[PDB]
Amino acid sequence: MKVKILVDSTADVPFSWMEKYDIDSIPLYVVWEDGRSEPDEREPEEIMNFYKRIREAGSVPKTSQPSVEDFKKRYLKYKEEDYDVVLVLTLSSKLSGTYNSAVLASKEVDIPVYVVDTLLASGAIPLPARVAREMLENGATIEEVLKKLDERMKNKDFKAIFYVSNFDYLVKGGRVFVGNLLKIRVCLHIENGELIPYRKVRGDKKAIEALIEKLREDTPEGSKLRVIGVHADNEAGVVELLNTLRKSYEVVDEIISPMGKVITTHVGPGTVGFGIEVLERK
Ligand SMILES: CCCCCCCCCCCCCCCC(=O)O
Repeated sequence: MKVKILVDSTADVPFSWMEKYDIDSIPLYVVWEDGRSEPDEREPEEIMNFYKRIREAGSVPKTSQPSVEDFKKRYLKYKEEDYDVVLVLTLSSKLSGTYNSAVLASKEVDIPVYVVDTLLASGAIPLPARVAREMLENGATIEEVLKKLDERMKNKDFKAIFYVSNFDYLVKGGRVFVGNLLKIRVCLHIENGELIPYRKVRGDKKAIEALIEKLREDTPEGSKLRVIGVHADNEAGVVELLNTLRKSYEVVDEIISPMGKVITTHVGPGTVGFGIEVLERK
């Protein structure tokens, strides 16, 4: 039994994991005020170009999910490449119709497609994808994978925690009060598939502390973690966050992933966060 794993571009999947865990990325779309559209392709150069253009732009674009057809075409491509099963992990059904499209597309094809509503977004989504791969590489059934993801998600073993410096992007995006102050950072997490601002602080150092204190609300210091650090063109930022994370957690694996066009569009450049997988709570 051979299984393809598909995430959407809002998963901000690390480049190397695509080949390494056989995970593909399906683009969502970015639509600028003038009617120009671009896809969110997981390619380092394209993501970099976009960073340059959005820092510069006169406007902030909007985003749309992939169509049912975009999903159908991928599913069928996997079929003709002799996969037996497609496993799809999408961002929260509460943030996007991506899950809806993916599910509708599954009804128009022969090949069994299992669609999982992760109730997450960005660097948290690949964490359950990796785990699905590892347990398929150890002989598990699809049924066994889906049951385990559900248990772990319901234990809140996958978390998404981040800060932005300019809240207006999220507000324009529609998925989330906070006003304006010099050096403000707004801290958010995802809880039950929704975006929740939980703290306003000033400057990176306090913001970093706030993210880690939120994690600490249900995961004691010294727990075993795996982590994807995410950033919208702010490498130094995510690097400090990860360093600070190590002072109080056993990080058994980490990698950095730049946030794609869609996530960036909503969070704004400068953003820093992490997707966290708890392996073992102390
Ligand atoms: C892992 C930590 C970082 C988490 C960042 C999550 C930011 C989510 C922002 C909302 C994204 C909305 C995407 C909508 C896509 C669509 O148009 O259907």
